[PDB]
Amino acid sequence: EYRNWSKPQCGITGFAPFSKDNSIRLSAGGDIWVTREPYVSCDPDKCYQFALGQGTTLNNVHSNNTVRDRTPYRTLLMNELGVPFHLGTKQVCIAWSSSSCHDGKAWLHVCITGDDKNATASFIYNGRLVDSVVSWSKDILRTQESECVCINGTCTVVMTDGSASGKADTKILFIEEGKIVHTSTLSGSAQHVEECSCYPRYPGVRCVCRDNWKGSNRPIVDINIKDHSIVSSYVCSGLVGDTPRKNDSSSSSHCLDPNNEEGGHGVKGWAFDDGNDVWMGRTINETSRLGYETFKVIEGWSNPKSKLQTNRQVIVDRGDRSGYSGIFSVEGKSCINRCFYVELIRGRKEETEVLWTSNSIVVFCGTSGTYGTGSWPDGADLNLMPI
Amino acid sequence: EYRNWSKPQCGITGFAPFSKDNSIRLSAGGDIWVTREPYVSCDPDKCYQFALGQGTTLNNVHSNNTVRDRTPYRTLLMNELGVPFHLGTKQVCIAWSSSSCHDGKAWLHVCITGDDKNATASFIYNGRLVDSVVSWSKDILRTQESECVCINGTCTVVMTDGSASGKADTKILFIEEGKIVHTSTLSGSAQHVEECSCYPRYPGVRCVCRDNWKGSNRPIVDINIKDHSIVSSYVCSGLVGDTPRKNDSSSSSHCLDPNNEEGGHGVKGWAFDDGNDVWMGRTINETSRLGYETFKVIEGWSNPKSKLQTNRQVIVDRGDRSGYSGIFSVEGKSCINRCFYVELIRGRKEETEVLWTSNSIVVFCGTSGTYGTGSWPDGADLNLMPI
Amino acid sequence: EYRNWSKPQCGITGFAPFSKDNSIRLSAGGDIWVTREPYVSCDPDKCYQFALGQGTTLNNVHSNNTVRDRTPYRTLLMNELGVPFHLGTKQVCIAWSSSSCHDGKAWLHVCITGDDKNATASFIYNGRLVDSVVSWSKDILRTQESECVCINGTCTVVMTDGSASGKADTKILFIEEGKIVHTSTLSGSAQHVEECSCYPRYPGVRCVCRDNWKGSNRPIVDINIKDHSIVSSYVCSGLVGDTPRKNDSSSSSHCLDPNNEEGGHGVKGWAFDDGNDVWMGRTINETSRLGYETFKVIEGWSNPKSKLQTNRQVIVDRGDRSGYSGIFSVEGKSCINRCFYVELIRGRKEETEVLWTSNSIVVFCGTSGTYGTGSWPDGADLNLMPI
Amino acid sequence: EYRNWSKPQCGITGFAPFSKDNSIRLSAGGDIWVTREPYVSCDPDKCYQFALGQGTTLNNVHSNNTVRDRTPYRTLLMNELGVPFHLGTKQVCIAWSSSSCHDGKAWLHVCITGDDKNATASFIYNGRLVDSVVSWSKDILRTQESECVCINGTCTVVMTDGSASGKADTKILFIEEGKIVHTSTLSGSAQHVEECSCYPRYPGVRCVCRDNWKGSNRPIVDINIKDHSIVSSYVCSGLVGDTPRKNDSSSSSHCLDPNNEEGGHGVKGWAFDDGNDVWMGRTINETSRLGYETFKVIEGWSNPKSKLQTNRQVIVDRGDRSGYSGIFSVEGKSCINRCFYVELIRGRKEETEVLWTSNSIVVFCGTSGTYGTGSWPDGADLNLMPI
Ligand SMILES: *[C@@H]1O[C@H](CO)[C@@H](O[C@@H]2O[C@H](CO)[C@@H](O[C@@H]3O[C@H](CO[C@H]4O[C@H](CO)[C@@H](O)[C@H](O[C@H]5O[C@H](CO)[C@@H](O)[C@H](O)[C@@H]5O)[C@@H]4O)[C@@H](O)[C@H](O[C@H]4O[C@H](CO)[C@@H](O)[C@H](O)[C@@H]4O[C@H]4O[C@H](CO)[C@@H](O)[C@H](O)[C@@H]4O)[C@@H]3O)[C@H](O)[C@H]2NC(C)=O)[C@H](O)[C@H]1NC(C)=O
Ligand SMILES: *[C@@H]1O[C@H](CO)[C@@H](O[C@@H]2O[C@H](CO)[C@@H](O[C@@H]3O[C@H](CO[C@H]4O[C@H](CO)[C@@H](O)[C@H](O[C@H]5O[C@H](CO)[C@@H](O)[C@H](O)[C@@H]5O)[C@@H]4O)[C@@H](O)[C@H](O[C@H]4O[C@H](CO)[C@@H](O)[C@H](O)[C@@H]4O[C@H]4O[C@H](CO)[C@@H](O)[C@H](O)[C@@H]4O)[C@@H]3O)[C@H](O)[C@H]2NC(C)=O)[C@H](O)[C@H]1NC(C)=O
Ligand SMILES: *[C@@H]1O[C@H](CO)[C@@H](O[C@@H]2O[C@H](CO)[C@@H](O[C@@H]3O[C@H](CO[C@H]4O[C@H](CO)[C@@H](O)[C@H](O[C@H]5O[C@H](CO)[C@@H](O)[C@H](O)[C@@H]5O)[C@@H]4O)[C@@H](O)[C@H](O[C@H]4O[C@H](CO)[C@@H](O)[C@H](O)[C@@H]4O[C@H]4O[C@H](CO)[C@@H](O)[C@H](O)[C@@H]4O)[C@@H]3O)[C@H](O)[C@H]2NC(C)=O)[C@H](O)[C@H]1NC(C)=O
Ligand SMILES: *[C@@H]1O[C@H](CO)[C@@H](O[C@@H]2O[C@H](CO)[C@@H](O[C@@H]3O[C@H](CO[C@H]4O[C@H](CO)[C@@H](O)[C@H](O[C@H]5O[C@H](CO)[C@@H](O)[C@H](O)[C@@H]5O)[C@@H]4O)[C@@H](O)[C@H](O[C@H]4O[C@H](CO)[C@@H](O)[C@H](O)[C@@H]4O[C@H]4O[C@H](CO)[C@@H](O)[C@H](O)[C@@H]4O)[C@@H]3O)[C@H](O)[C@H]2NC(C)=O)[C@H](O)[C@H]1NC(C)=O
Ligand SMILES: *[C@@H]1O[C@H](CO)[C@@H](O[C@@H]2O[C@H](CO)[C@@H](O)[C@H](O)[C@H]2NC(C)=O)[C@H](O)[C@H]1NC(C)=O
Ligand SMILES: *[C@@H]1O[C@H](CO)[C@@H](O[C@@H]2O[C@H](CO)[C@@H](O)[C@H](O)[C@H]2NC(C)=O)[C@H](O)[C@H]1NC(C)=O
Ligand SMILES: *[C@@H]1O[C@H](CO)[C@@H](O[C@@H]2O[C@H](CO)[C@@H](O)[C@H](O)[C@H]2NC(C)=O)[C@H](O)[C@H]1NC(C)=O
Ligand SMILES: *[C@@H]1O[C@H](CO)[C@@H](O[C@@H]2O[C@H](CO)[C@@H](O)[C@H](O)[C@H]2NC(C)=O)[C@H](O)[C@H]1NC(C)=O
Ligand SMILES: *[C@@H]1O[C@H](CO)[C@@H](O)[C@H](O)[C@H]1NC(C)=O
Ligand SMILES: *[C@@H]1O[C@H](CO)[C@@H](O)[C@H](O)[C@H]1NC(C)=O
Ligand SMILES: *[C@@H]1O[C@H](CO)[C@@H](O)[C@H](O)[C@H]1NC(C)=O
Ligand SMILES: [Ca+2]
Ligand SMILES: [Ca+2]
Ligand SMILES: [Ca+2]
Ligand SMILES: [Ca+2]
Repeated sequence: EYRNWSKPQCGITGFAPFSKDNSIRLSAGGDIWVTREPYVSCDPDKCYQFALGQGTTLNNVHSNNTVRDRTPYRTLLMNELGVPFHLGTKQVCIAWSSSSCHDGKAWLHVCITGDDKNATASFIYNGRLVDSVVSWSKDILRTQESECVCINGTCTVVMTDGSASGKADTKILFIEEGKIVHTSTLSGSAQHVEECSCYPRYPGVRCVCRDNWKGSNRPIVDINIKDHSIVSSYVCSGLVGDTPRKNDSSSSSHCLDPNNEEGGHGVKGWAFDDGNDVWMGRTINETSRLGYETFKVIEGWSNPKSKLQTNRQVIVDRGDRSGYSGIFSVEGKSCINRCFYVELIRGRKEETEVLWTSNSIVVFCGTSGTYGTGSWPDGADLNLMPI
Repeated sequence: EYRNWSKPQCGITGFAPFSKDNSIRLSAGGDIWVTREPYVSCDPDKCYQFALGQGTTLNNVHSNNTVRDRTPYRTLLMNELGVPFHLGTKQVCIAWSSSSCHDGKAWLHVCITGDDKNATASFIYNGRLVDSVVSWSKDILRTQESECVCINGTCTVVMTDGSASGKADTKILFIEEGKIVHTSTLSGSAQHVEECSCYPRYPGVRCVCRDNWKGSNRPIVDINIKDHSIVSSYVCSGLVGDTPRKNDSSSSSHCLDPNNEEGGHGVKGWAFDDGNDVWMGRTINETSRLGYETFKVIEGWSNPKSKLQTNRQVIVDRGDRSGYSGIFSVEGKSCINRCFYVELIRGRKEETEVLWTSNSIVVFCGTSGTYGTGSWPDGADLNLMPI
Repeated sequence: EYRNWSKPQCGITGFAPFSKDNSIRLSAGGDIWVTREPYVSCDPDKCYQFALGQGTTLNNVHSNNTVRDRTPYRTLLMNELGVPFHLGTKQVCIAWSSSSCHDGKAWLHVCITGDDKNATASFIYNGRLVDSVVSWSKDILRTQESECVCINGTCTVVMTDGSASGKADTKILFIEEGKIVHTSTLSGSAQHVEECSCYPRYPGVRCVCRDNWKGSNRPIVDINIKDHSIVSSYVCSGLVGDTPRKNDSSSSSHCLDPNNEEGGHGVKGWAFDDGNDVWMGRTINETSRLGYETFKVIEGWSNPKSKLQTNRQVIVDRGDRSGYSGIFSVEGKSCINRCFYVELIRGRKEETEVLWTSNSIVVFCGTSGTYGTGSWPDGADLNLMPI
Repeated sequence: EYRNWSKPQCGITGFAPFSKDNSIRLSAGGDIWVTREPYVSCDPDKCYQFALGQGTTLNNVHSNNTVRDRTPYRTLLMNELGVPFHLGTKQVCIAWSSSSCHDGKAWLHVCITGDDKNATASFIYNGRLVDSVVSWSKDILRTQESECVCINGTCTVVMTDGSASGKADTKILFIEEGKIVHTSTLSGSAQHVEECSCYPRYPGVRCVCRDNWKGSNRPIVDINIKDHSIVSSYVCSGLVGDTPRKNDSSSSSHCLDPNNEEGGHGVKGWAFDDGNDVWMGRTINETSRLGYETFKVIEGWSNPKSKLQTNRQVIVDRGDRSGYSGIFSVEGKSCINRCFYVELIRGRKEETEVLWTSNSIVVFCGTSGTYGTGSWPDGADLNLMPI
């Protein structure tokens, strides 16, 4: 019954289109939730889309000023992958920061809400609140904003608390059926860890996070489910996946330290290793969240100084808006597949023709077959949309 | 198969956020039922939200004059906890007063509708009408407006018939698979019992009710599911839970009689005992349904005169609107958890910029862990909402 | 697995409120189907509501001229009892005349559509067309517009083909798993048989129909499931149940023939026997479909002269609009319960304030307990409703 | 658990009405997806309707110029047959060309999206992306736009890549649990094959496709599942089924070569054999997609030159708009039934009073019983609908 993820990783030549919600285009006519920070997590049968709602729909007076990150009205929305967030969507918890797990038996939802300086993380398993923890650093308590990983019934979630531009207290929480059985402080050379994209790498869990303080390379967290040991490093690929960053010719990376190159900010992204190579996704624009591309870097997991990429796919065209991206793993007949979602942010603080901020999602899954090219942007025309 | 509730009560240090519907905020764009008197009740798998609809949506001509409590068009709406009352919501019965039960096998709905002087209580178990009873006092027959409790197949419901300002005929009905197998009149020191927040306290059921006549101290009712024996008293804490009430310094309780302190009105509320202590919720405002706080009174269940607060939590900010609150119990892996919901009333008779009266809910569940602070109001701005 | 209906009839002292959809009231804000001729049928777990949609919602340009009975766009809508016919409602077949069956294993739908003089009846069982029959009299082929009855896997449906103002070819069709295994021409003294309300009277099926030709007393069709025998008579009760009819002073019934009293025209209605007594429902208004009452006539199933009324209930107030009414049976724990629905027609012809014709439904179920009084009309204000 | 379709073909005397969508009529009030190229597939329990959405609803600013066939926002929508494509509809994949299969265990969705010259076909089985293939001719890679057929766990899909007017590369793909196990190049005497309407003809699969280059007669692809052999021919029927075509008096067929009679364009249609006879459907207009008729041709499957017709049914009236039509097979108790759908296109490039292009569907199933006449058009009044 419990998921162990003991199958090997599927061979990947690239990624094929999997799902698209068209949320903003459907919002022009119809009642669609205002969302941001989405992710995808699958039970053994089907996949689900999650998002942090803003307590309002897009064609709504309350969609004004929905660029704010933390409000009391934010809830975690949960639909089947493909079903857009309409008025029949279930909100499973109060959360302006979220992470969701299926251990093979039931869903685990990790939900953070409340005051910025005194925040509660609620742990809801099988529809019941099982445990809760208060912010330890008395700062903005935040979690992965993506799917977490359960192996043998033990789910791991990464939680950060403290300064976003300085030393912060990151904890790895071990949850069994909604109950916190252990809490390990982050160890290793990753100095700043935030919004980890975690995937099962049996016998443990590997997380690729964002360094929001001093690195454009992505921190790596390796979690051993049995021993509970934590080790930290950075993605060694010379092509860094964080935005902002330097250009490919000028960007540099380090196997153990942040590269100190346009690292003061960041975006949620993902990466996974295929032997010594790394499969990564990032925004095409080096400074803004415009476009999205995925590629494989040869020896990009074991060698800094490697800027040799291949199998590049354009997910979102460079002229179109992207946002958070994360990984999620789907068990196959014989192997574990790696899939990723891209959040397509539209609205305020970058497009001022509307008063709201919302997102769409495009989902791609790894394939061992062949694929073509294309681009799958949000596609809404905000000049004609209600304000 | 039949829920017994024989597990002990979970150790509670407070309550963690559980659910929020944002009903009024979603009403501004989208078709949402006009509801009042909500409550939460869970089958052994997931929790459900209930409310008494007004036969209309909010952006509707029929949402005017919806402050009225008893209309022929009121129905009991039932969704999964989290799903807002959209047009796909199932109205399970006709009722302007309702109570719902799950005994572990099927749902029991107690639904009261009809003429105020001659009302019918229909008992629907497993989707069928199994029994019905007429008013005995030929006055407004009313029930809990919250979850009832079923132990070993037998569900107990408190029903009141008579004046809200003088002796009323309160009966406890024992229902097995929808059939009324016993009816016992209320006996004990509580003289006005209405809208009882009942919870399982094995081997019995304990209800904390509203005295609309002479009390600010909430009445208590204890049912022996075995001897169909009913005992009545009041809550002993010197910090009373009813609204209106006196200051915290000037208030008193007797917990064998009403305190005769500003007791000429009331609001549905909850309290449960933790040894000699009492966990209780109330409005922060002593005169109006503004704000909501929960706290634990030291020896507040046994010592009239205890006013020692601890573990206070602000659920709704004092400036924000609250309403009915009630308790519901969720079975855990080793203990029984106590959770509560707060109805957030918005609209007429207190906010005259709209013509409708409706509510959202916020749900909190007892936690043995830690939590922070916050406030989770309705959040809808009625100045911009359709009138 | 197959339903036999072998239990006796539950002792009925009257009827208690069961369900109310508030369709027209919710139509003012929200997308609700335009329907007419509804009915209720239940599978061994839930009750479903059916209606003949007009291919449009109420707030729609196509709701104009929805007073037409037979259009190519009419489909049979099927929702759970309580869920209003919103946009997510499933239309199970094309039909402007319908009847639905659950034999304990799967749903049977008898759907009539096509030309008025060459109508086609489709038989859909378990989601599949199993059989089809053409109109045999080349006039409006019609069926019960209510639930049909299956015993031991054999469902029986009453179909009429011919004129509404004279003799018509009424046939009784025996259907097994969607397949017509036998077709019996109507036999007996009933001269015009239409829109039968059938209930299981084990070992057979009893149908109370309307005479649209020469009688205000309701015809009876007795169907033997074992022998496929058909027997026809009239409800003997001197208080006739059809509309139009004579006043209670001048009503007469023959118990074998139509009474020749305002018998032209009619409304779909219901009746069932309780020993020698009859439980029947009818419009309060003798000439119009205004109001609804249910009562019991003492010795009304055997004595053509009995006018002794008792146990009268007002379902819809005298000034409010009723419509079609029909019976459906629910298997209880020890007996078979009889329930009835009343269609609440609103709109064109009678109410010229709107351009559409639609309906709401109110459902009552038999009870052995006590009950009060009340009135549950449609309750929509058509002066403010969109036209 | 795997569907073998081993039962004989049902004796068919004609077709009976099964399902109607009314999508465009419901679009006037209510949020309904803009769709085109629909089809029907059934699992062992019930039937589902599929359509290629345009990423927008009809009463939407993005509904403008929805006449384009390939956009990044097009997705495959999936509801149960009878549920209109409302906002709760699940889009199961990104596709502007699609084909869907149920093999008895799980759904297989074949979805093509991306650039015109480098389109990607994604193979999604049981909710997971299993395989993927790129365009082989670097042109518009397209598939059946109807249900594919699975036998003994092996599903077969016909894929065309290349010129729409000229020789193109057609491949038959054998898919097992989402994985492409074999790929067969089209062989036989058919020169242009597109949008095949395939049905199980045990022990193989037979497809009736459209010749878009040189023929108004329809090509036939016979697929042997046992040994993956492909043979091709045309339909001998002197009454050809493609639109445009010549009139009945001047048409002809060869069933080894295209008839070279107004074969420059085409429409997706269906045919199946009844011994030596053929049941086919086509537009009543020989040059436009107006009306729809079905009939049987005596010796039409084995004799070019036959023009003898029987059992003609008008599905859509001659002056009403039709579109794509395809076949789907339903397993009965003892026989395999052949059913078909007709797409009712409304909107741009033929009706200029609206800016959108969308469709409704009507479904008919084969019957061994009797049936009447009728016409079941889309029925929306576009002069009154929003742009
Ligand atoms: C139909 O779809 C398929 C799949 O989507 C497309 O095929 C894919 O095409 C992409 C290129 O469009 C292949 O990407 C790989 O690109 C590597 C470099 O990427 C470039 O883009 C990034 C953008 O950020 C730039 O930074 C890079 O530029 C910098 O670095 C390069 C280094 O060379 C410098 O040249 C630049 O000046 C910049 O400084 C690039 O612009 C590329 O290196 C990679 O590798 C091929 O070439 C190397 C070296 O020559 C070979 O060693 C290697 O084996 C590859 O060549 C093989 O494969 C190709 C394709 O089969 C054959 O033609 C060769 O003969 C040889 O066998 C590669 O180009 C991606 O790999 C490829 N995917 C697949 C699955 O093949 C099709 O284009 C598309 N067709 C259409 C639209 O018509
Ligand atoms: C981050 O989150 C946590 C969790 O939410 C928060 O910690 C909680 O803080 C509240 C403070 O409200 C603690 O609640 C308890 O409040 C009791 C008094 O309630 C007061 O408010 C109501 C309305 O405002 C008034 O009616 C009462 O006033 C009456 O009585 C006071 C008496 O002082 C009079 O001043 C008034 O005039 C009225 O007559 C109160 O004002 C309070 O009594 C209770 O107990 C603490 O204080 C007493 C008395 O000194 C101590 O005996 C007792 O031990 C408690 O003090 C602490 O003791 C130890 C210290 O190590 C620890 O056990 C705790 O720290 C404990 O607080 C108490 O104040 C609630 O208990 C607490 N929840 C926890 C820790 O679980 C944090 O505030 C929040 N932080 C930030 C940064 O926002
Ligand atoms: C609280 O709710 C309960 C439950 O809903 C209500 O009680 C029910 O009340 C109704 C009406 O009072 C009872 O229905 C029966 O009505 C029969 C006549 O119906 C009348 O309405 C129809 C339509 O308008 C008219 O056509 C009739 O008029 C014609 O007939 C009468 C006589 O038949 C003529 O006088 C007229 O000129 C017309 O020709 C009526 O207006 C009624 O006959 C029936 O019988 C009771 O009364 C007769 C005469 O006394 C007795 O012989 C018979 O045995 C019945 O008496 C019973 O009831 C009393 C108490 O009710 C007991 O003490 C006796 O033991 C005996 O059981 C009856 O009136 C319906 O029966 C009743 N249901 C119950 C009790 O379950 C309450 O009224 C309501 N109270 C409120 C609103 O406060
Ligand atoms: C109630 O519903 C039922 C069922 O839906 C309807 O019955 C069906 O009616 C249709 C139409 O009559 C029957 O279809 C058959 O049509 C054949 C060809 O149809 C014609 O239309 C097409 C297109 O419009 C034309 O192409 C045809 O060819 C003509 O035009 C070309 C031009 O190039 C000329 O060259 C031709 O010469 C034609 O002029 C036709 O106009 C038709 O061939 C077929 O034939 C019957 O009659 C022939 C000759 O008389 C017999 O050989 C053959 O066996 C058929 O006879 C049987 O059926 C009739 C009718 O049932 C019986 O009377 C006979 O006893 C015998 O059983 C035929 O007409 C369709 O078969 C029929 N479906 C049934 C019965 O299941 C009812 O009409 C409808 N009733 C209403 C509206 O009241
Ligand atoms: C990456 O994105 C930024 C836009 O986000 C582009 O820079 C802008 O260029 C336009 C003119 O084309 C100016 O009006 C804006 O002020 C610029 N900056 C911003 C932050 O808006 C930039 O050209 C893009 N290209 C790359 C590859 O850096
Ligand atoms: C709480 O309520 C009591 C009783 O109403 C208040 O006591 C009154 O206080 C005022 C001003 O101090 C005096 O003039 C009155 O004589 C007091 N008695 C009465 C019966 O009114 C007390 O002030 C209130 N305190 C708070 C915390 O608001
Ligand atoms: C409890 O709530 C009432 C409102 O229901 C408060 O009364 C208001 O007080 C404010 C500020 O003093 C005035 O501006 C309003 O006009 C008052 N409203 C009315 C009519 O009462 C009351 O002050 C609150 N009490 C406490 C202790 O906060
Ligand atoms: C069917 O098609 C044929 C051929 O297209 C038509 O025959 C032509 O009719 C026109 C008059 O309209 C003549 O001028 C041509 O010479 C004819 N051509 C042939 C091939 O003879 C025929 O009229 C059409 N018939 C129907 C019933 O539409
Ligand atoms: C109550 O029911 C539970 C079912 O989980 C059972 O384990 C327990 O032993 C029962 N206790 C009593 C008092 O019957
Ligand atoms: C129903 O089935 C039983 C056998 O299961 C049989 O004895 C009985 O006669 C059947 N009833 C009818 C009415 O056909
Ligand atoms: C096809 O499936 C049915 C049901 O499983 C089975 O009875 C039949 O033998 C099968 N035929 C073949 C060819 O396997
Ligand atoms: Ca950074
Ligand atoms: Ca009181
Ligand atoms: Ca009549
Ligand atoms: Ca052609």
